[PDB]
Amino acid sequence: ERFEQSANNFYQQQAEGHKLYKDLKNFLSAVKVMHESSKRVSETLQEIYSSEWDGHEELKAIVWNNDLLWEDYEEKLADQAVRTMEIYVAQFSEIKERIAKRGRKLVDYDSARHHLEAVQNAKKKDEAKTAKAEEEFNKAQTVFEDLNQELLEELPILYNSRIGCYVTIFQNISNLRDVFYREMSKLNHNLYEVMSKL
Amino acid sequence: KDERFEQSANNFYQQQAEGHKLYKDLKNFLSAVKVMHESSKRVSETLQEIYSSEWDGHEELKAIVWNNDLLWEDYEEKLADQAVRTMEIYVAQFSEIKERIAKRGRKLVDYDSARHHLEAVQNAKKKDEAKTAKAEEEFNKAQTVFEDLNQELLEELPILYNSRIGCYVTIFQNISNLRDVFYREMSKLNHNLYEVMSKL
Repeated sequence: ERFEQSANNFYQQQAEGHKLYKDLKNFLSAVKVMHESSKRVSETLQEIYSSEWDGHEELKAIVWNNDLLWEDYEEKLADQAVRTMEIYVAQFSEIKERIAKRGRKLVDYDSARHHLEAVQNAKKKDEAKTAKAEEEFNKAQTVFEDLNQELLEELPILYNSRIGCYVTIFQNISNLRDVFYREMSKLNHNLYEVMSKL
Repeated sequence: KDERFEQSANNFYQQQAEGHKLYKDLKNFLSAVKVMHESSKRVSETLQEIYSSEWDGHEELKAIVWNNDLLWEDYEEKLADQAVRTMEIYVAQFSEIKERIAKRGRKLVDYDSARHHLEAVQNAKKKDEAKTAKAEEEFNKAQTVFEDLNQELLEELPILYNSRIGCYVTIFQNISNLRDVFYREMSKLNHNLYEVMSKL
């Protein structure tokens, strides 16, 4: 009951992180498509503009700086948004497995329970294998107490981390975009001036 | 003669291939804007879903996402009219031109055959005919028909060739002007977003 709804918490958390991660991944790669299409255009432009015409050199530098700006914007997005999501969502495969192993080690603890009520149900009916049962149950309890006690504190910590990570991620994007726009703005002006000189 | 023509025809073929290509990269560019638009919309919808109406900034976020969407849209409509359809009006002039040049090639074939079939008829091999004013009337007509047309094009092609410069200026100044507002509006929204997320 307490778990099943907490695990329930963790799954909605997983599905949500996974939808976000996917959306970010799509965005990155729309940035690459936007980059690509801008590179093609400035090359056609670089071609249709004669090397004799004034500003042909400044045109060369715009095409170049356009590119270094897309590349840099793309790279930083990949680190600061996509990779950060990947670090974040990796936590979910580890936990899915930790919950798989907690489902087992409690089946063991319960059978080493089942087995020690039927080795000790024997006052003088028991032989040698009596402390071997008590040692077993104790190893099955310590195994499950660690995994469950450590799992019981870890899930909610992880659930509560979700907002901080979304916040870090979206400020990182805004910072990158802020700079990218400002820089692109300068080049946009330079582009107009070069053209105005034909 | 058909050699100022050749250079003018060269020039035109460069211009036409240029316009076709720029036209394509401009259309492609607009696709990619739409792809960005889309991808951003999908990002902001997941963010809206995550963002609780029980939270401060929720309404402002609903406006960011909203205006964000009107910007992309406006920008797309305007790139369409000012860059893509501006090129469409421009490259479209190339149909008439290409059909007039293909037509001027036929008429120079009308010329070249006339020159041949006048020269057999006429040439002192003792079978002259009192009335081949008829090979004269035709092959007079062939040359005046081809020379006029050849002439027309020698006037049109440079006028049109040279106009490529204004088109390119126009189109890139349009885009540049458009980008200027778009970056500035996008910046504001990008800040609001930064602020709206830093309250969480």
